[PDB]
Amino acid sequence: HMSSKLVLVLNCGSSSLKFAIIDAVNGDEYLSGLAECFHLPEARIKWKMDGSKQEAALGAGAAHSEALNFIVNTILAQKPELSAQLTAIGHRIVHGGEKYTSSVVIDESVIQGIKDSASFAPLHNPAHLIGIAEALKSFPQLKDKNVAVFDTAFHQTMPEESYLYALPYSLYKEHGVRRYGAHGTSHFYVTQEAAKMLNKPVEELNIITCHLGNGGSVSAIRNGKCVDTSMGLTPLEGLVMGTRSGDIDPAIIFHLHDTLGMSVDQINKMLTKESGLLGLTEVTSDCRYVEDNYATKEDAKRAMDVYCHRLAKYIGSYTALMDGRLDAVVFTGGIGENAAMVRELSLGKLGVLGFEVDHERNLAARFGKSGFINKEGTRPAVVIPTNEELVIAQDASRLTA
Amino acid sequence: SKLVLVLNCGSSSLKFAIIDAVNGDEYLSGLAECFHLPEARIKWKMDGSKQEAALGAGAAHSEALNFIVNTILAQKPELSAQLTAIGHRIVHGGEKYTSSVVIDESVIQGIKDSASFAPLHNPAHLIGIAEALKSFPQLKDKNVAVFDTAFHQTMPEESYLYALPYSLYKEHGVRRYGAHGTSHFYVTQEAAKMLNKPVEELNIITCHLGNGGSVSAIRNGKCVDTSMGLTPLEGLVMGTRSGDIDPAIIFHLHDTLGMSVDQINKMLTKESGLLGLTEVTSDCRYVEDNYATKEDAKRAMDVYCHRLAKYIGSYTALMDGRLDAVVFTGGIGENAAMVRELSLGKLGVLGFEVDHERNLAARFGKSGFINKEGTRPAVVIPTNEELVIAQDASRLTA
Repeated sequence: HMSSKLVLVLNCGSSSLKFAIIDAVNGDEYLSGLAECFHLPEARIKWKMDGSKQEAALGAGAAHSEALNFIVNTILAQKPELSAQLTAIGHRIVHGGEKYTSSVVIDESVIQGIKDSASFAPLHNPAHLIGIAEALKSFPQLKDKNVAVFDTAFHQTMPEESYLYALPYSLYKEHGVRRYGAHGTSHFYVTQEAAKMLNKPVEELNIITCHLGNGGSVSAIRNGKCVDTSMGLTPLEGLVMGTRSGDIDPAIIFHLHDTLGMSVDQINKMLTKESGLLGLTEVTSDCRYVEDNYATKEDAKRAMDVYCHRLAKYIGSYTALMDGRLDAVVFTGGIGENAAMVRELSLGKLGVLGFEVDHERNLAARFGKSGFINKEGTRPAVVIPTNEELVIAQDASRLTA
Repeated sequence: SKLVLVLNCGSSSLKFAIIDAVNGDEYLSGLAECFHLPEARIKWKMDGSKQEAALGAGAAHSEALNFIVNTILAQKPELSAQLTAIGHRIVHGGEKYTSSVVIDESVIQGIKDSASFAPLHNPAHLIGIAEALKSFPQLKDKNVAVFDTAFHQTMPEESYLYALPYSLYKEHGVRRYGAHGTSHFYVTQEAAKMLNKPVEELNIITCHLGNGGSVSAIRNGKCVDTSMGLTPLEGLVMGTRSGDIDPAIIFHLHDTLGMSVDQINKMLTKESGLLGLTEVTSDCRYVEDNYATKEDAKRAMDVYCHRLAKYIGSYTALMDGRLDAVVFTGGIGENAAMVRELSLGKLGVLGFEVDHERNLAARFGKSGFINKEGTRPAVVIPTNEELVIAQDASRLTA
């Protein structure tokens, strides 16, 4: 009566490949790893399987081909019973444009769809296609069982009110300039879980979801559907992030260019690689540093306060999307699951809404534990660990198997 | 009777008024636009009925203020001796100026230094000051500068810093400064009067909607956050200004659509906002009148109200547990009933419920509470920035 449906989850960048084998039915992880430092002498691949840690090098100047070669011919070859059990392959895509509102099975037209959306993700989307092309060559058996899962799909339920910028409308009509967001897969996941935790249908769910980790985004959920999100055309907009600025006076770009002599490419690299938490603390991108030192160091305090200021205002701003009812706020992601004070300090600014954190409960909801962190009688607040890998596995399985 | 000459100088236009700083009585109005052009003309309304004349062809501030002395104040010489001070509107006071000040050489120097932030407006204000001191010799020690950025200087670093490299603030003063400060200040003081409580205990969110749009968060009578930033571009949807955008849109337009920095800069400030949304006009009156019958107006109304409603919502994070009222002011804010209603209608979670009958009454220079009786207060207060200039000018020279 019981069954397993193992799916290979792949997350391909231009110099990285995050891979995992998940049983879509129950969520069991059979393998996970990371092949990094592509086209360099350092080129290595790390993995936890049974699960203990193994590290090997693929060779100086290694590409995605040998990255899947090592998985097939070295890792999967030892456990052939595991290899045969594979029923599908899921691919994460950063940007799916307006064409893709949900996960889809990969064919020639999807390859083109990803290629056409590449305009919005010029660095990430091309790398997905390389990984997609290698998965078809390394796994011939699963060539009609490849599925694409879009970071943006979940945000396509947004009404025009939310996706349109106050720019020339022609810019949308003929160039697709629109709010698309990201972390859609995570935003979806925590919504489904919040239903379990609030003991109510996902269809009746009015929550504000905060994915804070590798990038940061807040989303406004109305009746289970996303009606607004913090990231925009690109992942640059919204929250204070590890290395990204988020919201700025757009005119700053012009002030950096015309007054400070910085090139478009210089400014682009600053807002993307040199801003955010690295910008505020002239030290590091790591939120763990700020979480620990904000009580003792000035640079850490200024970073924390700006961060939490930004987060609190976004939660507060999405009351405009709630149509009179807010069931709970949700925290998730590397930071959202682990950083207690970030949750305490940012929600503490929202007393008007009815938010106040319990310290004892807040600390308890860390390092994988899920829980309600709100003080009793106050508006619900949940820590729910995310699982983007699982969503890709579930979707890849449902549409293929 | 404390009479003040209020001056608002720009690149090609000098806007002027004589206001009584005791009771707000206007004794004169004016506008000397089209400088350095054949269209050089004046439009001076007065206690005695209005008229329009022509300054000349290729005119400057020196001629404008002299025309006020030799012609405008020639017919009415009773109020010339009545002048006690002069008030200058300054766009950017930088970090230096937290309140209005008496103009000496260090203030001139201060406005020069700030001119990095308002390169078009601040040098022009200086020419205005220059001519005001020579055209009105009697009042050379009685010129007062009122700054659009002054009121927001009570902002903590939590609000005024962008998540950029900290050196950009340290070395270059890159910071949130805002605007409409003289308006946000005024309506704050008035809200206290209407809410029958002290300004020092006043927690409100203020919305100046008109020539540009700005929302401010006030805690205990002090501004703690504002929607506009380094420049007036950031924040709300405005006439031609985009407000908040994904910063990357600029890089996309530049790198993908081949647009120049100048071309994107023009678009964002002159081709966007309501003009961008409705491919028709920047005029908000179009949006107010047609949002129920025309698609383009509806599109623009919804997006406008969405941005405003979110901003008001976002500033609950600054209220520290208590929000007394939301305030609407400015050309748009005082008169656009449905703009007020549609945006506050999105904030039901917060307890906002617009009373339509009250909403319609509070229009055209009329103040009033537009909220339903048991619900969270929402007030319309007509701003008076010229009076605040007159008051500051008069109070600091008595």
